[PDB]
Amino acid sequence: SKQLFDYLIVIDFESTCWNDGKHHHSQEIIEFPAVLLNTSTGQIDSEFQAYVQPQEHPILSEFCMELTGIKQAQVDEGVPLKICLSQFCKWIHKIQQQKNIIFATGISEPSASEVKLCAFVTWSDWDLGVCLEYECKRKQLLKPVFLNSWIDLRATYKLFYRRKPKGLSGALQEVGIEFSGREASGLDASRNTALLAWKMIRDGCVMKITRSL
Amino acid sequence: SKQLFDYLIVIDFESTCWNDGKHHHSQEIIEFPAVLLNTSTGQIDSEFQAYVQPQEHPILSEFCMELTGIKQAQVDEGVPLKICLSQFCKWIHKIQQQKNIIFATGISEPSASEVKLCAFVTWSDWDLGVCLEYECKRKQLLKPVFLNSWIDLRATYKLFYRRKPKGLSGALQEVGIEFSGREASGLDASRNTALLAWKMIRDGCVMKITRSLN
Ligand SMILES: Nc1ncnc2c1ncn2[C@@H]1O[C@H](COP(=O)(O)O)[C@@H](O)[C@H]1O
Ligand SMILES: [Mn+2]
Repeated sequence: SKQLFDYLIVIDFESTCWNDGKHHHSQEIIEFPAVLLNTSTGQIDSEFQAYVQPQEHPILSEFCMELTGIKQAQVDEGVPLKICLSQFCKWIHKIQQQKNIIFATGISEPSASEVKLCAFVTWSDWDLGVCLEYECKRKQLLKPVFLNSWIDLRATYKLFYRRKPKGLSGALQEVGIEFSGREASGLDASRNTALLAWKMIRDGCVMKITRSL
Repeated sequence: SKQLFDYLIVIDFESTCWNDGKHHHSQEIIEFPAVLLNTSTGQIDSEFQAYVQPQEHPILSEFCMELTGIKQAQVDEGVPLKICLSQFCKWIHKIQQQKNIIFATGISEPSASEVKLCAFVTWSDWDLGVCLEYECKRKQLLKPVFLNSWIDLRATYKLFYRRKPKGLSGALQEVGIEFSGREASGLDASRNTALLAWKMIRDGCVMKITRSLN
């Protein structure tokens, strides 16, 4: 089948988290990874990664550092979220000078010309729908407008294969991709989600937008 | 100091929750509590509480029942969110007939009216800004329009005392208010949040609106 988007940008945020009985409502991004997937060659053409220095809870709990694999010295070495969106936009602008990529709000037909369509792919509506949305509203930051529509890969998986997977790891195993060990985080989790997305593309899945704000 | 609002309605929603890493599910309100605080006498003149039956994930996780203290028999005995918003509006309408309450930021006529102004008070912008907002848009429910502006008591606390509190429990402790038992949730967290507001009122804090959505 012919794909609608010529590129996919896969994002899997890591955030502050605790397991200690207390009542936490807000979470802060601590890692911003993204991989540019080529939906016709299956290769990763570019990558972005930044460590976000949390402001509201600057000290990572032991549970968080164990779960995400991020060490305190890395978020201490990182930039605040506002500077992180700036670097992410410069990266988005760089792959546009290189790949001639545009973000369109409602595509009905694939490109037949020199332009290349692109969309963001997440494993859930949590990254761009809850995490970055509430934090941008809470910190009153200017959120890039192209991050308001994305592809929920989990919903796409549930409908293309007609089965509920046991997480992102369970999804990879059910299609023959067997990986063992600790749960991957950050950029490594983004690469694995892109590996899943590319496998679904080869199986005949047409990636379409699932959420709009 | 003279207060702007004669009554405050304090809300502390409880919702389904999990703590298991990159496994994010949708969350649904499971308790809708509210206490009517009298900002001149410091007393609670009325209370509202309802247990909400979650539809997308009806079975409370062990982590959720541990954190909130809410048992499964209570949410199975409760009503869905749509019916709960209906009951909450009936309560708001009852306390307006009773207390002569309107929800308005200011009276423009000179004081020829015994009418009483009211505002909603929550700990952080999460209750009415994230919890009830995102769930109403996802379930395509009609959210009461008076729930679009509220007082963020934590922001009011950070500015009135010039210190960052470690949650509602940490905030109450710094002013001497010590409670025993498990971390309060739902109606008990609503009563204690109203106690904090009354402490701030007695210390001379004028409660103002902090967040608006309309
Ligand atoms: N540590 C936490 N992890 C995940 N969710 C939480 C945590 N603490 C509180 N919540 C959620 O926040 C809601 C409100 O709790 P409270 O802050 O006590 O009013 C709870 O019902 C949970 O859904
Ligand atoms: Mn709360």
